Amino acid sequence: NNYSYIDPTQLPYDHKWEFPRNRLSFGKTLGAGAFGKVVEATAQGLIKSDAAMTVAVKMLKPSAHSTEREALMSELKVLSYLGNHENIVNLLGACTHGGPTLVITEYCCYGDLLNFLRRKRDEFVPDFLTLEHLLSFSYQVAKGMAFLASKNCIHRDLAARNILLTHGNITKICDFGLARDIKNDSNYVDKGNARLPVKWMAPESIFNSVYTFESDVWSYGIFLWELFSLGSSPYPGMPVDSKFYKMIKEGFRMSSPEYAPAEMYDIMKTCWDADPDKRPTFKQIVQDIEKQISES
Ligand SMILES: Cn1cc(-c2cc3c(N4CCN(c5ncc([C@@](C)(N)c6ccc(F)cc6)cn5)CC4)ncnn3c2)cn1
Repeated sequence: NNYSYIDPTQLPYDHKWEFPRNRLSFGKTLGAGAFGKVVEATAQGLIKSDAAMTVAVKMLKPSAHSTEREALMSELKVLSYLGNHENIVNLLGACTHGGPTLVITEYCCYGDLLNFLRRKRDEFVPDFLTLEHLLSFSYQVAKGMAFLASKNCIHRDLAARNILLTHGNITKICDFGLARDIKNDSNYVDKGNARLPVKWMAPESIFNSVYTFESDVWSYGIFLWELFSLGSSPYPGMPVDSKFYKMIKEGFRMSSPEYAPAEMYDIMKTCWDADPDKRPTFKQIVQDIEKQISES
């Protein structure tokens, strides 16, 4: 074993990220859960010494178990190893002393795509949301995940609620709390006992707790359905129950959403192949959508 995969979570925290927490002023809460929250904040002198900048800050509550603190640090280390990409919510800094650990990321001023699509739903036509916008969002998300996959990382919670929108109609993948580097094993088996995004999950993830590059692609197919339905909930009217799992196992798939081009529903159908090996890669999806964009 003289050659090994470098586990990014085993690498030392790089203090190049460190930022004084008293230069942050917290604002509105952007998301919250049992373990912690993400808040809007002003960062004084973060990039330029004399300028204030709006950021998002991720934090655990003081009651958070030791397991949660290490997990937030592991997320920080994954983001540090991944590096910058246009289509992810990038790491900007961290506060690792003087209080609870804070992870400072880019702030996306339009919020999550799911809520955005639901707002623009009434005024959509194929500042009006158009089909060109939807194709762009599909392309940008595929580019972001191709980047993640090229770094041997899986996200494991891809969904329109975890895609954010910023200036210039740029979409960024967010929430890397469950992202894993799967270099060594080519998959990840989840040993946890958390609430899971069942309607976005590949059947092998539901039934065998197996997560792979191919299960991220399944979720991307679901995301496309959210996108071209302008934010409808997946499997409308179907609760998550015995019948849901049975139908998924037997091959039931959502039909084409109202505004999806035939070539985009073709992508979703392949993303939802019961055989993971028959699903496209994100690199293939990027190329496919690139062709569709250039044909207007
Ligand atoms: C109305 N509006 C909204 C935005 C907006 C929203 C974000 C954003 N997000 C916020 C949501 N997210 C998020 N919420 C909760 C968790 C937790 C609960 N699971 C969690 C928290 C801390 C922790 F230690 C462990 C888990 C995780 N993540 C992140 C993405 N990031 C950037 N800009 N931005 C801009 C803009 N207008």
